[PDB]
Amino acid sequence: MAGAQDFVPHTADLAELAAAAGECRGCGLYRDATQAVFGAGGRSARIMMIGEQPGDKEDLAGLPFVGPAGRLLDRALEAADIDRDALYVTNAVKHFKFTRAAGGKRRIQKTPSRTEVVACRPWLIAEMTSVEPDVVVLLGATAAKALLGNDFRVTQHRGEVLHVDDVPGDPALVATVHPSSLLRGPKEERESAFAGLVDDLRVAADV
Ligand code: SF4
Repeated sequence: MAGAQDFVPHTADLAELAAAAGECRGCGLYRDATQAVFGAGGRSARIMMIGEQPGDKEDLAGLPFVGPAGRLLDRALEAADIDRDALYVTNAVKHFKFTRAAGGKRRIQKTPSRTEVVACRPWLIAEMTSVEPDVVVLLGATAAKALLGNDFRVTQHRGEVLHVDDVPGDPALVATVHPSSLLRGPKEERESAFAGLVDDLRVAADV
């Protein structure tokens, strides 16, 4: 077995899966991170949302999407008329990957390698098989690539309803921008990008 696969227990119970992920050594990222950050939500959710990895705040909160990026996504979900009872939100990698600077106000997130994404993917498959979502929203390049291939380009397929035969349960897949990209740039570009994120979320909610 490769990566996290022998660390994943034979259960679909999300509490048991989350506990087991706390003991995962499927790649090196568990060493420096505070804790594993599993997904949040319930198995009745119809929409699954996948980001890249927990960030500085999530690493310590023990919860996904608790910082500025989470607040922007919340603003977008509200504008797309998506109830939070319908969501299961998680990340492609479950340990924060980072370095620090000397005068930074945060620990600096680093990009997971394809090896780490592939190593952690067993947790994502377990989450997908446990929740059985009707649609999976892929927030950013790392998450999209995790399920759609290392060559996939979000910018080229944003907001298209995709279906790949290798994904368990054949949910609809919708790739979109990662909310953290929307925190930067000119006001009108952020406003334009925010409306496009809402669009992609509305496509997913209409699956
Ligand atoms: S990032 Fe994923 S595969 Fe790597 S140790 Fe953490 S939970 Fe396991």
